[PDB]
Amino acid sequence: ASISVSYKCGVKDGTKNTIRATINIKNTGTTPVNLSDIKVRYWFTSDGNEQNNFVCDYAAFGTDKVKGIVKKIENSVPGADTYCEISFTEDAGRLAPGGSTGTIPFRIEGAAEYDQTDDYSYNSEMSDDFGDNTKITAYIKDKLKYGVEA
Ligand SMILES: [Ca+2]
Repeated sequence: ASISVSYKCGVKDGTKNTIRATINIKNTGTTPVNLSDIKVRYWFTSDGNEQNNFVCDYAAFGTDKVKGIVKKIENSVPGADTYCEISFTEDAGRLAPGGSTGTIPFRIEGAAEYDQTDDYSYNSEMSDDFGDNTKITAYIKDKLKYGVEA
């Protein structure tokens, strides 16, 4: 069982209190994987924002099947004092070998203005197309399968 994630940095704007980005999850192995077994983590510094809410903009199987929770990290490291963990509900479906979700655009919103230039998972060089951003991590059943942590 293996997966990859590809990533495009959001438009930039506009609104300084919104992190926007789009990911695509691909099954690169030889067996089907249920979406409900997959987690994606986006690692960042919340910059004093105590509240950080996740919103899913669009997903092919429905935005009501994408869940996000944002958690503070106890032992913070450079580039991450907070991560957003994206997961799927049991009815999101499954990815056959070679299958991919296509674009899932999302946003993380705060009450104050983020500085995305000190966020580990941010890569401003991937604005114009999807790239392989290995500063975003992904898991199958809680085992790391893509990217490099923290
Ligand atoms: Ca930050």
